[PDB]
Amino acid sequence: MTEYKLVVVGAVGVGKSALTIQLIQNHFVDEYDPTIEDSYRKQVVIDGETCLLDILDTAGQEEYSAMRDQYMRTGEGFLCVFAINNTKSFEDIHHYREQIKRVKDSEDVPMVLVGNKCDLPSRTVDTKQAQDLARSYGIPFIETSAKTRQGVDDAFYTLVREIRKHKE
Ligand SMILES: Nc1nc2c(ncn2[C@@H]2O[C@H](COP(=O)(O)OP(=O)(O)O)[C@@H](O)[C@H]2O)c(=O)[nH]1
Ligand SMILES: [Mg+2]
Repeated sequence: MTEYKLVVVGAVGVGKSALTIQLIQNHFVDEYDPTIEDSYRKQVVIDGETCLLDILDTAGQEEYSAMRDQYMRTGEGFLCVFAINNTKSFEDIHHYREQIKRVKDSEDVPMVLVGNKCDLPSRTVDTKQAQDLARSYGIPFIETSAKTRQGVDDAFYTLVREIRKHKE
């Protein structure tokens, strides 16, 4: 069976953990310690293909984790998450993409730009802004809400589709 190794990155508070838990466990977590980094696995069917997802929910801590290092080394695609009501988190995206490029020594890493918390009306990062930054990176942009579970499977599945392209 096919496995896809995914890594979720972005500034604190954007909803990395909430997005991963909605994907895995199908509920919206009210709070999840911002410092906790763990990996999650699930068997899913994407486009009729039964597969295993293996996901790292990063937390940007300093202590050595071999696991973290192994996911950055062998991880096949990356979700780069900002929140649509947090301009600073959008300004921070580029730093994360650049880290990822350096780990892979490649400009061509499967990636999706995720604009989360789209349930919220106070949107300071507009669709066009995000769509334009993604077009500059040559990656997809997907709007999500871990709260309403809007776009959640689309974001992760899209990243799998980007991995399938790279593999060919
Ligand atoms: N309104 C709303 N709140 C969210 C959404 N995603 C996460 N949050 C909340 O924002 C806070 C930070 O989320 P978290 O997943 O801990 O972010 P992380 O630091 O990126 O892991 C939590 O209290 C979440 O419940 C969402 O899509 N909409
Ligand atoms: Mg978290």
